Amino acid sequence: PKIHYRKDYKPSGFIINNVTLNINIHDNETIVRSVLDMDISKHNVGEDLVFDGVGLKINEISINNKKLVEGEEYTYDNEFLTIFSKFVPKSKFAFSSEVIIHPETNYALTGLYKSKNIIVSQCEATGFRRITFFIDRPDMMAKYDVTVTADKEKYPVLLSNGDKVNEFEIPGGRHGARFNDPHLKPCYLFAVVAGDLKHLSATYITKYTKKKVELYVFSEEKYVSKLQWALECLKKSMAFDEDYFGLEYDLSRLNLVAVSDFNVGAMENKGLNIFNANSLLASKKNSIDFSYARILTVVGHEYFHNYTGNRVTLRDWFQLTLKEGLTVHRENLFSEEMTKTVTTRLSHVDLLRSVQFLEDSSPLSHPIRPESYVSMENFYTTTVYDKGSEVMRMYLTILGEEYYKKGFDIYIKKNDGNTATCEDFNYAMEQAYKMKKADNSANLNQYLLWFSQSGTPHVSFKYNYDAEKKQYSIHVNQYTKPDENQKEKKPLFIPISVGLINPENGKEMISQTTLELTKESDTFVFNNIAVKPIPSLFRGFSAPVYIEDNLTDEERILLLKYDSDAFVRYNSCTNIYMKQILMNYNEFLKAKNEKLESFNLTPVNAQFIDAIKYLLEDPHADAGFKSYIVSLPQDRYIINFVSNLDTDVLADTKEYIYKQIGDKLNDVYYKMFKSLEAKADDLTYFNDESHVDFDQMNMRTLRNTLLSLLSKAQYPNILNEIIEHSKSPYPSNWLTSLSVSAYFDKYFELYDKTYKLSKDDELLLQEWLKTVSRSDRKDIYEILKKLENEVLKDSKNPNDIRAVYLPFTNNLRRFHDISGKGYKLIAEVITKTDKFNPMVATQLCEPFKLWNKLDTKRQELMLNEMNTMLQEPNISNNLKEYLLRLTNKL
Ligand SMILES: Cc1cccc(CNC(=O)N[C@@H](CC(C)C)C(=O)NO)c1C
Ligand SMILES: [Mg+2]
Ligand SMILES: [Mg+2]
Ligand SMILES: [Mg+2]
Ligand SMILES: [Zn+2]
Repeated sequence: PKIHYRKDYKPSGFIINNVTLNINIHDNETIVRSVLDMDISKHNVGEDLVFDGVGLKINEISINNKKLVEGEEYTYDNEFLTIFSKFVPKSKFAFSSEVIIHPETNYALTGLYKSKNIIVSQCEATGFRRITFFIDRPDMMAKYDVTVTADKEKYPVLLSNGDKVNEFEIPGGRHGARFNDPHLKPCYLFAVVAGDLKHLSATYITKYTKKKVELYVFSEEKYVSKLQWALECLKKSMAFDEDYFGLEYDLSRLNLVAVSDFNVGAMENKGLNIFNANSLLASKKNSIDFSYARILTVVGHEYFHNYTGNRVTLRDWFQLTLKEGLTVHRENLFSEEMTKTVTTRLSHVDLLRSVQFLEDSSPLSHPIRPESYVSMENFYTTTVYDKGSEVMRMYLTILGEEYYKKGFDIYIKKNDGNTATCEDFNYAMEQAYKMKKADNSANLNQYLLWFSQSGTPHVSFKYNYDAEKKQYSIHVNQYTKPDENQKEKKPLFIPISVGLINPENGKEMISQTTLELTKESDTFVFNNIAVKPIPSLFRGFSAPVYIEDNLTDEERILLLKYDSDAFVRYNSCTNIYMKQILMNYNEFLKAKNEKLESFNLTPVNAQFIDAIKYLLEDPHADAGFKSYIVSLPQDRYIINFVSNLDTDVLADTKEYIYKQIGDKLNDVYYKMFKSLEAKADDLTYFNDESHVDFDQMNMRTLRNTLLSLLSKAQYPNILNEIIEHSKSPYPSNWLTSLSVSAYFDKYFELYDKTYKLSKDDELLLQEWLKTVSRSDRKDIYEILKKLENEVLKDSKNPNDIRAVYLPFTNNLRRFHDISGKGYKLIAEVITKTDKFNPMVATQLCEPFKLWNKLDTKRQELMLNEMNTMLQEPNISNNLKEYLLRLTNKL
């Protein structure tokens, strides 16, 4: 279809200086009256004036109070309004339009829409054009004066960006409010909300200027008591940006608003952040533990955009990673500091190495700054976001904390109030880098390849120790696989954070150092290394790469036990698991294909199993860490290492491994499950929505992981423990009782009990839906059909749709049924959903991303469903672009 290219970027021939809106909300229509105070830029060459405007019903068009007429001075085709150049003035002018739109039937949740009884907007990326005409792109920065009117009884709270400057009554039971947002902004940061909303509020005093900021968080009345953690997390985010970056908030007021129907997590509209209710609302008796982490990171992320996205914005959409990667990095820094648990960093690594590495070896592979797009919407990707953040975090690793803060400050100062590009950020970091090296010839020109080159680098190692010289060498190689974006791949600037562990006593042998690999290969030599070390490589996960440590399992075990760095310990464990998984996978696959009547499996390493026991029995070791060591790598991590994957054979492989370990450790697992109870489920802070003990949350996580293992093993009398756990007041515990009960006939009683506990809270019923959807059940397909008919019905709430289907698609055995019925079922949902919400339909395609990694029968089934979906008449441009790229047609 229509393809935009990065190299084709040109500034506009026009400038929009001021936007003055009247948004008049009525029962069956919203009327939008808009004045744009415009001018011609220095780049103008007498061209037609072309506005974006999608699905708008025009009442009137004028320029300087002169009415323009369809077919004579303009054309409109439901996408673009063209004003012929003859009637475009040559100096300052006022463009006026009035259009009609229909929030009430906008089920796509982009533009102006209705979520339950709340009228709300979503404008990023290209939603403003669905409200009114605009040059709808992020370099068209302007100031906004916004009046909203509505029925007073139905819509008493009216909000738009900035200072509320007047409130007034209107005949017929209506009323209005006017806002002035003094900060120049692109139109994707416009927002408006109208509803019967309740709030909590507080005053925050900024650290340096002592500015008073009123903080408001809003929801529908039913869930006002679920707003407190959000408000606290906002106070935390504000203090962190002050403390780490020196950044203060810059309006007198900041509103956060929860709505039930939202396509993603939240949105950074200036002074008016709008959230999926699942990422703003919690209470301890009606939310699982993970809701608290999600709210903290999502509130954080939107707050951090106030500088990284708002005060410094994007020149064009190809720069998305500049705000999202950098904001993800700020959010992860925030989250690591607020949680103070090593699991937080690990969880970011886990997400990258599963979901993002898969994307990066898929036909969807792109660099973090793409070269082209059809729907910009399809480039809000784990690549742009999570690889983006790892790339932004490497600057911190390379520079250190003080020179990182210096380079960041150069960036944010220089480009304040303006657009920026990835080059501008690298330029700023390069200034810091020269200062740190004390050499004005040092440069970061090689660093740009992190923005332009797709694919995951493979970093491999060889070691040599000379005992006479006490000298140790690490020889390092990097390789990125050629792909459709580059047929030849260049070496990157890869920072390798390293230590060296003495295997005799388990201690540190050097001060930690960062090796700067800039070539295809290099050898780093260390002197005064008193015995042969074991290397601790890529500490903290210091670059976004496949690590081939070339260590034995014996050396990996010593790192798991004695290394200081949590990532290296975890990764060493991960590698032991992977070696075992690939070996047994190959054993089962050969036996299956050869139709063998007998064959052998390589047992799980017995010293590894002893090391897992020793960690678990250590009462001073971290409980979150322990939950990571007893869990195999995720399926989407594993698939990155297998071509032609038989999912059945993998499910058999994983079961054998877990069985082998549990045959040794179940008694330890049980004993720990019981000993952890007192501290794990202690009710300190249970009534305090302003404080969360993350260490204690990790103890519950560990208890629940162990309970799953023991349930699946049918450990004696474990059902009793399951029934007791179902009575815990923590929903994390009592929903776990449901999933782990899948292995017993009590499942359907716990299904009904947990349903009853869940059904009167919108968000809790959604967590119940996911718990059911991921239940390890033989009858999962009949359970899905029960969810559809009894609970989902014909809901258009993306949270409901996502809750029912996505966890099921991670069921390795059932979703990949060799019949293809899983693939068919999800395809039908995608196509159904695409007729009203193209964005959500494409999110539901995620399970197909690995199609060309599967065995050839499963490839064929997925491929047939994808081509079928592509044959759907009126398929959205979103879904079509996605499926065309995914099936190697584009
Ligand atoms: C396809 C799609 C669907 C919904 C929303 C958008 C605009 N994106 C947006 O607000 N992105 C979030 C990311 C989400 C996972 C929450 C963001 O970074 N907000 O700051 C897009 C582009
Ligand atoms: Mg319309
Ligand atoms: Mg996150
Ligand atoms: Mg609902
Ligand atoms: Zn963001």
